[PDB]
Amino acid sequence: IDVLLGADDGSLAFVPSEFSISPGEKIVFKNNAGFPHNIVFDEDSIPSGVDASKISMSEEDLLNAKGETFEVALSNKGEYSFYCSPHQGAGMVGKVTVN
Ligand SMILES: [Cu+2]
Repeated sequence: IDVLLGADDGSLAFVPSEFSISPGEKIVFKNNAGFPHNIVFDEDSIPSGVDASKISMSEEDLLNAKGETFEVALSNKGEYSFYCSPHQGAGMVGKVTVN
């Protein structure tokens, strides 16, 4: 599934921000608008036993040009909360469910 970082009107959101996937399906996050942007998974808000480090950017790593992507695949089922560290306060957050 593709997820935009930044809406086409420059809003600071994931598009889509809530979605479901199958195990091992890829998520491609692509730098769209209002960068820099990143994707960090919340260690306290993903399935038990998952290593967030494995599926996130570092807090300090950024995508700062149009069309940069980060790709990840999830396999454990459950809900995964994620956010953009620099724009978390702006409401740039999301949640994916692996079902
Ligand atoms: Cu962002």
